[PDB]
Amino acid sequence: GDALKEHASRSSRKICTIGIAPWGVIENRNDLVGRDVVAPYQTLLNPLSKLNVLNNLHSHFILVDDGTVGKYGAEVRLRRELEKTINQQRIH
Amino acid sequence: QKSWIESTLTKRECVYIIPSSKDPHRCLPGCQICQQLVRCFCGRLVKQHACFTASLAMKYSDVKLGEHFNQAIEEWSVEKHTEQSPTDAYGVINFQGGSHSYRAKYVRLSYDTKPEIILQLLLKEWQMELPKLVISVHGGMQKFELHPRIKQLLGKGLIKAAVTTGAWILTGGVNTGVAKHVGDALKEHASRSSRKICTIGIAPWGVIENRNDLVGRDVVAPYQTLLNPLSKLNVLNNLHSHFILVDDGTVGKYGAEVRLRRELEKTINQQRIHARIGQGVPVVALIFEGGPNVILTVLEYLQESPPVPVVVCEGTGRAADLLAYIHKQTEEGGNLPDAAEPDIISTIKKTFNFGQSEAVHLFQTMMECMKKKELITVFHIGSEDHQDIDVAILTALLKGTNASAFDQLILTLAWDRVDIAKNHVFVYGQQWLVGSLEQAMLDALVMDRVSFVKLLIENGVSMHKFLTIPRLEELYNTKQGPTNPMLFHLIRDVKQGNLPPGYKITLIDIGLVIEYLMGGTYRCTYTRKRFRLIYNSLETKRFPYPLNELLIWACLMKRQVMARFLWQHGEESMAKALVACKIYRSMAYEAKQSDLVDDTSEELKQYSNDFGQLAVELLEQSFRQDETMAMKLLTYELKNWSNSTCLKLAVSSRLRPFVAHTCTQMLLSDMWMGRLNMRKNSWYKVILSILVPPAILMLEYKTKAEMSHIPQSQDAHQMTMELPITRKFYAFYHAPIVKFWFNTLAYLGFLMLYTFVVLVKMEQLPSVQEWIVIAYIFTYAIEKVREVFMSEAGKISQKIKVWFSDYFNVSDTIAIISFFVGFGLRFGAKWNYINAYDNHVFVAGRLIYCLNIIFWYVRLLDFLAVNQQAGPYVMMIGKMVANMFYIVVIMALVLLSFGVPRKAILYPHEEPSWSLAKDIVFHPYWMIFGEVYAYEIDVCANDSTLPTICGPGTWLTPFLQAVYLFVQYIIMVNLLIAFFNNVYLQVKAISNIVWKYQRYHFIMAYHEKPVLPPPLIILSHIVSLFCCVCKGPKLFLTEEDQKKLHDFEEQCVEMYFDEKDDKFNSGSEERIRVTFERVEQMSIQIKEVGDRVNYIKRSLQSLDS
Ligand SMILES: CCCCCCCC/C=C/CCCCCCCC(=O)O[C@@H](COC(=O)CCCCCCCCCCCCCCC)COP(=O)([O-])OCC[N+](C)(C)C
Ligand SMILES: CCCCCCCC/C=C/CCCCCCCC(=O)O[C@@H](COC(=O)CCCCCCCCCCCCCCC)COP(=O)([O-])OCC[N+](C)(C)C
Ligand SMILES: CCCCCCCC/C=C/CCCCCCCC(=O)O[C@@H](COC(=O)CCCCCCCCCCCCCCC)COP(=O)([O-])OCC[N+](C)(C)C
Ligand SMILES: CCCCCCCC/C=C/CCCCCCCC(=O)O[C@@H](COC(=O)CCCCCCCCCCCCCCC)COP(=O)([O-])OCC[N+](C)(C)C
Ligand SMILES: CCCCCCCC/C=C\CCCCCCCC(=O)O[C@@H](COC(=O)CCCCCCCCCCCCCCC)COP(=O)([O-])OCC[N+](C)(C)C
Ligand SMILES: CCCCCCCC/C=C\CCCCCCCC(=O)O[C@@H](COC(=O)CCCCCCCCCCCCCCC)COP(=O)([O-])OCC[N+](C)(C)C
Ligand SMILES: CCCCCCCC/C=C\CCCCCCCC(=O)O[C@@H](COC(=O)CCCCCCCCCCCCCCC)COP(=O)([O-])OCC[N+](C)(C)C
Ligand SMILES: CCCCCCCC/C=C\CCCCCCCC(=O)O[C@@H](COC(=O)CCCCCCCCCCCCCCC)COP(=O)([O-])OCC[N+](C)(C)C
Ligand SMILES: CCCCCCCC/C=C\CCCCCCCC(=O)O[C@@H](COC(=O)CCCCCCCCCCCCCCC)COP(=O)([O-])OCC[N+](C)(C)C
Ligand SMILES: CCCCCCCC/C=C\CCCCCCCC(=O)O[C@@H](COC(=O)CCCCCCCCCCCCCCC)COP(=O)([O-])OCC[N+](C)(C)C
Ligand SMILES: C[C@@H]1CC[C@@]2(OC1)O[C@H]1C[C@H]3[C@@H]4CC=C5C[C@@H](OCCC(CO)CO)CC[C@]5(C)[C@H]4CC[C@]3(C)[C@H]1[C@@H]2C
Ligand SMILES: CC(C)CCC[C@@H](C)[C@H]1CC[C@H]2[C@@H]3CC=C4C[C@@H](O)CC[C@]4(C)[C@H]3CC[C@]12C
Ligand SMILES: [Ca+2]
Repeated sequence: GDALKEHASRSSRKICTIGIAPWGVIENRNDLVGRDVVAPYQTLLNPLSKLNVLNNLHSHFILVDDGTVGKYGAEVRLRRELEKTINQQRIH
Repeated sequence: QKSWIESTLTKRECVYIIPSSKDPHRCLPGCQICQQLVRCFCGRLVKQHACFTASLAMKYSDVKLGEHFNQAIEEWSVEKHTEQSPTDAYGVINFQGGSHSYRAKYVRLSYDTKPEIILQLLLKEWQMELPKLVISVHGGMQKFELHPRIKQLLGKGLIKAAVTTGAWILTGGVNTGVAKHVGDALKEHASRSSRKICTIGIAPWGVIENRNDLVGRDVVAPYQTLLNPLSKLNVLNNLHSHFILVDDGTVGKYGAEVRLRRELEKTINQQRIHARIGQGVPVVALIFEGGPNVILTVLEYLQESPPVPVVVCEGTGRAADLLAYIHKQTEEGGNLPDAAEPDIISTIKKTFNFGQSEAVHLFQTMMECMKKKELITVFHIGSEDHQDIDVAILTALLKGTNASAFDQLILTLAWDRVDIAKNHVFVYGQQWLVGSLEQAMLDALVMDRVSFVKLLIENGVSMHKFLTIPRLEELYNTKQGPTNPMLFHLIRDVKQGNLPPGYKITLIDIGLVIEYLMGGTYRCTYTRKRFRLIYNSLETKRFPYPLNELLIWACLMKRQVMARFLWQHGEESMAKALVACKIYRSMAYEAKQSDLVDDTSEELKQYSNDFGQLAVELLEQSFRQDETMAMKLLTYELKNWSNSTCLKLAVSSRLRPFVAHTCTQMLLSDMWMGRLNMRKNSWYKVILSILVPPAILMLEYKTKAEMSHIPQSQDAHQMTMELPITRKFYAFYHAPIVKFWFNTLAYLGFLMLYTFVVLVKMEQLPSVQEWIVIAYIFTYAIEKVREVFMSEAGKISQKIKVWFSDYFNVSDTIAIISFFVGFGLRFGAKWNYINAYDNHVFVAGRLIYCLNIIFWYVRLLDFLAVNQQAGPYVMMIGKMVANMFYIVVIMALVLLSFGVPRKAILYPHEEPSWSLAKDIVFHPYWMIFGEVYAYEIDVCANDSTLPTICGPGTWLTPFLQAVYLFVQYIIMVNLLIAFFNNVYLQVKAISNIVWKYQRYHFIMAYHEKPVLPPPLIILSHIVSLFCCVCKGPKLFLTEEDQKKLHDFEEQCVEMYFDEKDDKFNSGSEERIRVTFERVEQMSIQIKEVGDRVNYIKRSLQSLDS
């Protein structure tokens, strides 16, 4: 993200950054809920928390869910899927 | 006394005289050389006192008969034995240097002065602003010269941390060592910080040269820079701007002001740095190349309420370098390794020979110091160690108080030092409280600190959660920053004139101002019902678009730099730029329409014309990207701006470069067409289809998808859902192009008839032509009445004043009023039946017709001004008539300078007659147009046609007329040619823009007009009154097209700011100047790597050993 911010506005609408995050370690988790919304979000890192906030410059998010907070190991397989399904498409 | 000083401050006079060592120097007679020598325990000899207790006492012996019992010799304490008396030295010294008469303010006070009194003198009398920092420099004296680089760095850094933090560099004053280096540092970086750094040297009245000269109550007292060839005494230094000349005794005794400096290092600490900030004014200590008693003074600081920290400058000298090494080689906060006393005390020994008796006594003054390392700072010169002392000094007061970062931040906010906040306060690991950055934001917005508002947003402050009602009320009700003093004159003019003394402004009162400055039908978010309820009751108190409420705030408070910040933030950029242009333009008009010392209108109109240009430059950016969506950007309803329109806001501010922009002119071209494609149709076929109705159904219309960027009427948009026959006629007759040509043919047919009625015999009753002609003008007038009612702002007087500002609409009222006078006299008149024109009511009626028709030919220039080529010539004619006025007044004077002598010389025998006002003006005017009256010149000639006018003096007139025409034709007509040639291009450029601008009001007037021209219009009028007692254009987007448009807006603002920097950065002026600055930095480094390698080649023969 910081790398994007240091070289943004020349590659802005050219680089698509998909973070595949779990629905576990995710802050303002209840806020992201809401079907088809312009849902809000913050950048004030929760003074006490071990939890993690989504990052500023990522343009897309795959918020996998199996359980709850913690359990930051259920999206690893899905990332692998998208690392495969793109491989089967012809580049041109 | 006419000086606050004299009533308040004093001096010290050693009233009481005491022996010296008691040895009369030599020379046997002792009684009188006792007078010659004996330095009082004061320190000045008996006769230097001149005191009144001691003036008429030397006659006997002096004070104190005889030996006075050795005990009582040890009793002179100035308190009992030295008197406080009115000042005698306060004024302005003057230094003799190159082009700088450097001034100061000496005071000469007693050391007993209350510390309150001092700060008062400094602030009110010397009119100094309370500092944001105090850099008290403590070092050693006569420290010859620092190394060249280390003088450069301590000379740039002290100046940079004092010019940016408005600081008071407290000094010693003596031109030796510290004050000597401070002063030279000032001189090497003066004239950028000249009237910003206030340097107060607190010097004693002891070691001071030309001491007797500084005496003199309220003087411009002189002073020198020629260092007394023999003297150990010290001279005040050139660049110190103020002086506190403490006095207790005499020369020597350079230790009685040390306590007073400490007072001023305290009294400033108890003042609040800013009206909004609770922190006290900081105080720092700067040690460079000190002394033996420095490390003592250092100790005192770090043991007080609160610990004044210390910034030491190693690499300069002895005490600093000593203090450098010792605290550097210290434990984390404590003792040392296996006893380091052997080297330390040896190190202390060489600077100062002490020798284990008190070289240990230093180790105690040298232990509690290094034990307080957290409060001590050191600038390691030559190691990029915080980038001259400006970082280090300012940093010293943030790291060394174990303070909250709230207070550490706010100090940077009062200092206006964003880099020190972003590099030392917003550093990783920092942990903030719930709403502490908010309180910093509120202070930054009020204090107009844009660069911290940027930072606090960039870190995490959301202006959605931040900005609330009771807060945004405060922001209007502040006096702690740059203010618009007219915002009260406006809030007065809307609230009936009554402002109580308190009157805390309300947002509802601001809404009333924004309605008044934006004019027309504007309804702000604050004046609505839904806000007047939530407001008086007091997420809901949080505004949905906060950066649109603050853009207005920054503008109403005349804060452009904050306005030009908050505008880039948020959405609806082009809209906000045209609002602001309108707010500043109305703020400017109400500033000129008012009485005030600072007009503040050339400031506001420039502010208006700055945002007006932002809108044009974003329109040109959107137009170069997509033309169809850019036209949609001109006509979408805004919904946060009173359902208004970016074009409507530009027309509201007469922002001609936006309406004359090719995008609007092309949308205007497409609204003129209507549903008709005039790219695959011709004007022949539009006229033909008006006269041949069924030819409407053989011409090319436009699809619904070629009409999406075009604002439409509802009924027009309801016939884009289906083209059938009756729909195809509704598309023709309601096009503004068709309403035009359908009115021109009626108007041209109207003049053809009214020309006929006026050239042909006019009988008793009006002919069928003249009835058709009256009907037109009658109904044409009903239309103009309807235009005025159905116009704009509901105030009847406003609609009036707008419509009577156009040239031809004034002509229309004279033309309509004059016609019905003439018809009243024509039709209302008793026909004579012998011969017409024996009735003068009838004649007067006709002659009004014959003159009224001139209005109606000239009105064809309004129809011809619809062409892109013709219309700018029509507007041009009038701009030139106004500009040629004064040339034509001179031509009218040369006329009368000739006609009056001529008529007088040629007609001497005339009684007073109105024919004398014609004959002085008639022939001389027709001469301007080539009629020479050849056979009336020289009336005594044989070919003369005025042979009876020959008489005395008439031979003068041909000479007079020769001069006359030379002036009029050879000078004045050709001066007027020359006028036009040299004003053509700029009136033609203005007239093209005024033409393009008025093409809005014209095209948009032909959407509202009925379909039928002014004879048959009455049907359309009646039908519109039927459906009034029985029952403009808008841009309709579906919700996905609004999405695609807000994207296009955002994407084009990004490309605008991106391409603005990419051009600035890619310019030779920018590439030469950054190249310039890099070659500087390199050259410095090349003569340092060049130095290191010179310290390597020495290490070829040393390693050889
Ligand atoms: C943007 C839109 C703006 C609108 C602006 C509109 C402004 C309109 C402005 C209007 C101003 C009108 C001024 C008219 C002047 C009349 C004077 C006159 O002729 O007097 C003569 C006729 O006197 C009569 O009494 C005649 C009566 C029969 C004829 C009817 C008059 C029609 C008036 C027209 C109505 C116009 C309808 C207006 C419709 C709009 C008197 O002369 P006399 O008879 O020889 O001598 C009498 C003396 N004796 C008795 C001793 C013999
Ligand atoms: C619709 C009817 C059109 C017919 C044309 C009528 C004239 C059209 C007029 C257009 C614009 C010019 C200014 C307005 C004129 C009015 C008086 C005036 O301003 O006086 C000026 C002083 O002038 C004098 O004191 C001398 C006037 C003597 C009058 C002699 C008339 C002789 C013939 C000549 C007439 C024959 C016609 C000449 C046409 C070329 C004061 O002006 P100002 O304070 O310096 O202000 C200038 C503008 N400013 C405010 C931006 C600075
Ligand atoms: C923005 C523009 C505004 C205008 C500004 C300029 C002011 C214009 C004003 C000018 C002054 C005019 C004064 C007229 C005097 C009275 C005339 C009269 O009563 O009857 C005369 C009217 O009939 C005519 O034929 C003469 C009308 C004058 C025409 C003007 C032509 C010169 C242009 C002028 C322009 C240059 C001006 C230079 C500067 C001064 C007829 O003849 P008489 O003998 O007088 O009387 C009848 C007797 N008889 C039957 C025996 C014949
Ligand atoms: C380039 C060519 C020129 C050569 C140079 C030499 C110059 C030659 C001049 C010579 C002067 C003599 C001429 C007049 C002859 C005698 C008297 C006479 O007949 O008078 C006549 C008029 O004329 C006068 O009454 C006087 C005219 C004087 C003006 C001459 C112009 C001065 C030079 C230039 C001035 C420019 C400015 C100067 C500054 C630069 C009488 O005739 P009338 O008028 O028909 O009236 C008679 C009928 N009545 C009795 C009913 C009235
Ligand atoms: C308000 C909206 C108006 C719109 C128009 C609609 C209304 C127009 C419709 C009808 C109005 C006309 C009614 C005519 C009644 C008869 C008159 C009569 O007796 O004889 C006259 C006939 O008529 C003409 O010659 C026409 C007179 C007007 C001239 C202009 C016509 C064109 C303008 C309008 C149309 C063009 C469209 C313009 C578009 C480009 C003259 O007769 P004569 O033979 O010359 O006399 C012999 C002379 N002698 C005695 C010396 C021998
Ligand atoms: C102070 C006077 C009254 C106030 C007038 C103020 C102006 C008001 C405005 C308009 C006036 C209304 C129209 C004309 C009226 C004609 C009257 C007339 O006498 O006509 C005569 C002929 O002439 C006509 O019939 C002319 C018909 C054409 C009129 C043009 C509009 C038609 C378009 C349609 C669209 C809408 C048109 C309407 C829009 C307003 C017939 O009358 P008569 O008696 O048989 O003969 C004459 C007299 N005589 C007997 C002595 C020989
Ligand atoms: C709101 C706008 C302003 C309106 C102003 C008011 C307008 C109305 C004004 C006036 C009302 C009309 C007066 C009636 C006539 C009375 C005399 C009479 O009976 O007839 C006599 C008329 O003698 C004349 O001198 C007539 C002159 C009329 C023209 C003057 C008005 C010009 C208006 C300026 C233009 C303004 C245009 C609009 C500008 C925007 C003679 O005729 P007689 O009697 O049949 O017979 C002979 C008898 N006798 C020889 C013994 C005498
Ligand atoms: C029954 C009746 C039968 C039919 C009647 C027929 C009647 C004929 C009627 C009119 C004649 C003109 C026809 C040409 C039109 C060309 C096209 C056009 O629109 O051009 C322009 C004219 O725009 C106007 O508004 C012109 C108005 C003309 C009226 C003034 C008359 C002058 C008289 C004074 C002279 C005195 C002498 C008068 C004689 C005594 C506008 O176009 P534009 O804005 O440039 O838009 C195109 C831009 N583009 C090129 C980029 C795409
Ligand atoms: C009988 C029939 C004759 C022929 C009919 C001809 C019909 C007419 C033909 C063409 C008309 C031209 C169209 C005008 C276009 C709009 C201009 C406008 O609004 O105002 C313009 C000014 O004001 C004027 O220009 C006033 C109108 C000028 C007409 C000239 C009359 C001169 C005659 C009188 C002398 C006669 C001497 C003799 C006296 C007896 C705009 O000016 P500006 O610069 O934008 O702003 C002004 C402010 N400033 C001063 C600060 C700059
Ligand atoms: C340009 C530089 C200077 C040079 C000027 C040269 C000077 C010129 C030379 C000489 C002076 C003019 C007189 C010479 C002609 C006399 C002949 C004569 O009788 O003429 C006439 C009278 O005329 C007079 O009586 C005119 C008297 C002097 C006029 C005022 C000076 C003019 C000079 C202005 C200078 C402007 C300077 C402006 C400065 C920039 C005709 O008289 P009459 O009809 O025969 O008499 C019988 C009549 N009765 C029958 C009714 C009884
Ligand atoms: C600064 C400029 C200097 C030049 C000038 O403008 C101002 O000064 C003005 C003064 C005007 C005269 C004033 C008085 C009258 C009397 C009147 O007597 C009617 C008698 C009878 C009719 O037979 C009544 O029944 C006739 C007209 C006349 C001579 C004026 C003429 C024009 C003059 C000279 C004007 C000229 C243009
Ligand atoms: C001194 C008076 C009584 C005699 C008549 C004056 C003359 C000069 C008047 C009579 C009617 C006048 C015209 C009437 C109508 C118009 C149309 C207008 O848009 C410009 C001025 C203009 C073109 C006028 C110019 C001056 C005019 C021609
Ligand atoms: Ca000619």
